[PDB]
Amino acid sequence: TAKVDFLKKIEKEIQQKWDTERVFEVNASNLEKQTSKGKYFVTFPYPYMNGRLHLGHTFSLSKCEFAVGYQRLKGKCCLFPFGLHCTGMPIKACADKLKREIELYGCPPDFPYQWGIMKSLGLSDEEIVKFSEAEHWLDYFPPLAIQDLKRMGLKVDWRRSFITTDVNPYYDSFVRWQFLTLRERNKIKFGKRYTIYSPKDGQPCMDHDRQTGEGVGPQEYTLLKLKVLEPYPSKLSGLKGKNIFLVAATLRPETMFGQTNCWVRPDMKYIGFETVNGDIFICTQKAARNMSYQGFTKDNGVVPVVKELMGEEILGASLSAPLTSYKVIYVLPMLTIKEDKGTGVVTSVPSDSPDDIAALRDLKKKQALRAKYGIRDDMVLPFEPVPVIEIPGFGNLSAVTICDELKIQSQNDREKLAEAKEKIYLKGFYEGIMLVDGFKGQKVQDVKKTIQKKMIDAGDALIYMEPEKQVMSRSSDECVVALCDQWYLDYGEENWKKQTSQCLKNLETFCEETRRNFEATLGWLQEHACSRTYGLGTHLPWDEQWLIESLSDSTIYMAFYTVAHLLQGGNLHGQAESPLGIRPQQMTKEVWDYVFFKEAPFPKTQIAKEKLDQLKQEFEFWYPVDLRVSGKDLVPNHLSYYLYNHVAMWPEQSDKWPTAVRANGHLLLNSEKMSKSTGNFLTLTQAIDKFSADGMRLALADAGDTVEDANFVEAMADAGILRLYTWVEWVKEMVANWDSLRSGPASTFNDRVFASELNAGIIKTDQNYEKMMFKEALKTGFFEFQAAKDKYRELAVEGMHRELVFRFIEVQTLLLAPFCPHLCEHIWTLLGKPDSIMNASWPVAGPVNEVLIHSSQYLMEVTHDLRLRLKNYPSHCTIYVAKNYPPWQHTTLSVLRKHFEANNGKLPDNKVIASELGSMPELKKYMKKVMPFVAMIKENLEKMGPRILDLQLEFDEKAVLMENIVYLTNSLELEHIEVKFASEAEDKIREDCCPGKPLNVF
Ligand SMILES: CC(C)C[C@H](N)C(=O)NS(=O)(=O)OC[C@H]1O[C@@H](n2cnc3c(N)ncnc32)[C@H](O)[C@@H]1O
Repeated sequence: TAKVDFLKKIEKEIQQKWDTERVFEVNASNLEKQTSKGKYFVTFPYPYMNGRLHLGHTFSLSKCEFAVGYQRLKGKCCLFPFGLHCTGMPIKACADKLKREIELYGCPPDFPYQWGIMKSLGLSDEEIVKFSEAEHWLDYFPPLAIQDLKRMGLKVDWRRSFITTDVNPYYDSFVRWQFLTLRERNKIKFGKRYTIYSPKDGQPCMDHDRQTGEGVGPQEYTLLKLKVLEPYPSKLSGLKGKNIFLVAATLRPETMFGQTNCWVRPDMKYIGFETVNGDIFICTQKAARNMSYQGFTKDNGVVPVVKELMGEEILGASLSAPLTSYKVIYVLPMLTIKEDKGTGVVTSVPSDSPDDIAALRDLKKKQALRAKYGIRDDMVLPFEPVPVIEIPGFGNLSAVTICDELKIQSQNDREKLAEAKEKIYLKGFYEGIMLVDGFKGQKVQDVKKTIQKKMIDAGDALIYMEPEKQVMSRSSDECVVALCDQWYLDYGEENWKKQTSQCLKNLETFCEETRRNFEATLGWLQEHACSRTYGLGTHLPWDEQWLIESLSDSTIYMAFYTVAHLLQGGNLHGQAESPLGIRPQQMTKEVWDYVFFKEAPFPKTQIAKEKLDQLKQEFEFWYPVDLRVSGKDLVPNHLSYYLYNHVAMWPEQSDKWPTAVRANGHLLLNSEKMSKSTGNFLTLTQAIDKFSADGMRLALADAGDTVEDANFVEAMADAGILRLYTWVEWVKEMVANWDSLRSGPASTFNDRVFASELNAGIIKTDQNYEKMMFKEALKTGFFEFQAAKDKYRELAVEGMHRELVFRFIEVQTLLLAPFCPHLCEHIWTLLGKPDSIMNASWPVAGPVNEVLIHSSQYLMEVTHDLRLRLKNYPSHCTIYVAKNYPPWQHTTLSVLRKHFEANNGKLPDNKVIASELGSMPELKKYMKKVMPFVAMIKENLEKMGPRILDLQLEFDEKAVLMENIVYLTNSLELEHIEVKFASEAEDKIREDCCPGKPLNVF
C-alpha cells in the first residue's frame, strides 16, 4: 500500500513542477518562429458533464495522451487541448427532477430517485439543494473534471479549456458564427420531417439523449383502412352513423388484391379513436399515439378515444377492403399476433403469407374455434386464397404449397412457419410476378409503390411511420415517430455527401472496419434534426426559441481550441477578462470569418489588427486536426457530422479537413462490463486513488489497441505498481554504487549482446509507437526491455558495465515516459540531468547484430536444457558441440534445402519428404530418426525463420559456451564444465550431436 502512496507523492510533486514551469502551454507565435519538425494537433471529444469522468473516458483519452508523449520526443510540437461538453438535456433533466423533490417534499424528501444518487456521490445534505438549477452543475462538475485530469498528468494546455452552453459567451458566439455560415450556404433548412420523437420531452430524440437503440430511425408502413359495414358489431352500436375503419399495417401492399379476411387478436385491447376528419380508427394505443404525432388526429399527441374493446368483441364484423376481389371480408381471430409491431390488426393474404392460410385452415378444420369466437360458416368457408403473385419455384399460391409441403396444421408451429416464411421471404420481393388485371406480368419491385399510391389516392390507405425497434429516452419515455417541423442539417445532399466521401478517402482510419463503419453511416445518412426546445446550449441566432442539440454544436469546435487561450484564457465559463482584451460580443460573424477563413477580408471592428492577426496565426498554424481518438460509438454520429461540417465550413481547403480518426473499444473492467449497477465501476479519481496516475496509466497502456473491447485488469495494475517500485529501487541502487560498476571499454560478449538487444528494443518500440500499438510498445519497451536487462545482469559474471547500465536506464526512462511520465521525470532528475525529461529527445539506436541475439537465444536454450537434465542423474559436466551436421542429418537437411529453394520456401508434405528420403540408399539405418528430424526442422523453421536451414551456425558455438562456462558452472552448482568438439565424443554422442543442440553428460 505504501508503494502506491510513494507513487502518488512523486506524482503530486512532479505535477506541481510541471504546472509552475508551464511546460505544456504552447503558443503559435513562439513555435512558428522555430521550425522544428512539425505540429501535432490531437483531440479527444469533450465529455458530457452530467457526472464525474470514469475509467472509460480515461482509456479513450489515453490514446492521444500517449500519442503526444511519444511525438514530443520525436521533435514535434504538440497541442492536446481539452474542452468540456455541457450542451444537452440530461443535466437540466436531472436538475429539474431534483427540484421536483425539493419543492414537492423537503430536505431530505419523505418517500414514498435523483436525491439518492446525489447523496451517493457523497454530497452534503445542504449542498444538493444548490443542484436544483443547472448553473450549479456547470459550476461544479467541470472544475472537478479539470482537477482529475490534471491529477492524472495529461500534457494539456489548460489555457484553452472551455464550456459549451450559452453560459459561455465566446463559445456561444463561435456556435452562432458556425450556424450562420451554415444557413448562408444552404446547409441548415427549416421543414416538416419524420423523426424519432420524445413526447415527454417535446423534441426529436437523437442519439445522445437516448437509452435504447442508439441508431434506430423510423420505418414506413402502408396503413390500409377497412371500412366496417353495417350491421356494426354489438360493441360499436353507439357509433352508428359514423364511418369506422380497421387500420392495418403492412409492408407488401401489392398483395392486397388477395384479401380473404382480417385477423385480430381476440385477447388484445383495441382502441377506436376519432381522427382529424371525424372518422373512427380501430387500432391499438401505441399505434394511435404514433398516428397522433403523425398528424392523424385533430390535435398533436391528443388521442380522442371513443371506444375501448377487445378483439373478441370485433370478431365476425363485416369489412370492405381495398383492391381485393371479395366485396365483404370478415374479422377473424388469430392467436399469434405480436403487440409490438404495427396496429395489432393484420390482413389475410392466404396466398402468399403462411400465417394467414394457417389460421384460415385452423378455422376451417373444427367447430371449436368458430364456436369459441362466434364465427359462423359465412365468415370462413366461402373464402379461398386468391392467386395474385406467382413465384416461379412455387406457383400462384406460394404459401399454400410450401405449407402443404412442410405439413403444417396449426398457426402455432413457430418453427415450421418461420422456416416457410424464410423460404419465400425475399423470393417475392424480386422473382414475384403480378397476375391481377392492370398489372399482369409485371415485376413486383416495379409496381408495389404504384399500387400503394393507387390506394393512397383513393383514400383507401395512408402512410404510417413507426420506430423499427423500441427506443427509450433518457427521461424514460418511449419514443414515437413524429412528422414535426424543425431545423435540420441537410446531410442528404448529393454534393455534400460526395465531398465528404472524398474527405473520407483522404481520412486515415487505422483499420478497414472503421472505414466500413464510416461508409455505411455515410450512405445511410440523411436529414438530421438539430433543433431542441428543452435543454442547455446555444439557441439558433435567428430563431432564438430553438436550442441546438449536443450532436450539432460539436462538429468544428476544434478550431475554437486554437484561440480559446487568447479569447477567455483558462476561465471555463469565459466570465473573466480576455488576455487580448477582446470583448465577448465584439466577435462578429465577419470577425470569425477573418479568424478562420484565409481569404477573408479584415472587417470593420474596434479590435486592433494585432489581436485578430494573432488569433488567425494560432488557427492557421495548429489546423488541421492531426488525430481524433474516440470510442467506436461516436463513428455513426458525431465523427460523421465532424467530417460533414469540416467539408461545409472550409469547402475549398481540403488541407484543413481532418487527417486521422482512431476508434477504440469500450473499456471492460476485470473482463466484465463496467456498470455501477453491478458494483464493477471506477471513476478517474477513484482509479488514481487506487493505482496512482502512473500505475493506472500503465495498466491502461496494456488495456487494448484494437477496436475490440479493451480490458483494464486490476491485478495487472498491481503487478505493474510492484515492478515500477522495484525499478526505481534498482535505479537508486545503481546510482549509489556508481563506482562499484566495471568501467573501461565495453568489450565483453555480454556487453555486446546487451547493447544489441537494447538497440533492437529501441527500434521495435519506436515502430510500435508510430503504429499506436501502445500495448505492443509497452511489451517491447518495458517488459522485454526489463527482460534484457535482467538477463544481462544474470550473465555478467565480472559485474555489469557502468556505461551500459546507465545507457539502459536513460533509454528505458525515455521509452517508458509517455506511459509513466511522473516516475520517468523523477528518475530523470535522479540521474542528475539538467533539464526536464519533457525536453529530451527520442533515444538513438546503435547497431543491431542479429548474430549476437541469436547466439544469446542459443545460450538461453542451452542453459535451460542443462538445468532440465540436472533434475536426475553431480560435480563435473561434459558438453559436446557439433561443428557440422552428421552425415544422415546433413543429407536430409540438404534435401529440405533443395525443396525450400525450389518453390519460394514451401516445404512439401511429410508424405513426399519421407518418400524421397526412403528412396535414398544411404538412409537405410536411419529412416526411423529421419522424420522426427524433419519435424524438428519444420517446427524451428516456423518458429525462428529460415536460418535453421543453414548447414552451419552463423556464430562460433563453442566460443559462445566458453564465454559463459563460469556462469554455467556457478548456476548448475557444479565444479567443472568441459566443452569438447564432439569428435572426442563416443559413438552415440558423436553420431547424434548436431550443431545448435549440444549434448552433455554430468
Ligand atoms: C463531441 C461530442 C458529440 C461528444 C459527446 N460529448 C460525448 O460522447 N461525451 S462522453 O462522455 O459520453 O464520451 C466522450 C469520449 O469518451 C468515449 N467513451 C465514453 N464512455 C466510454 C467507455 N465506457 N469505454 C471506452 N470509451 C468511452 C466516447 O466514445 C467519446 O470518444
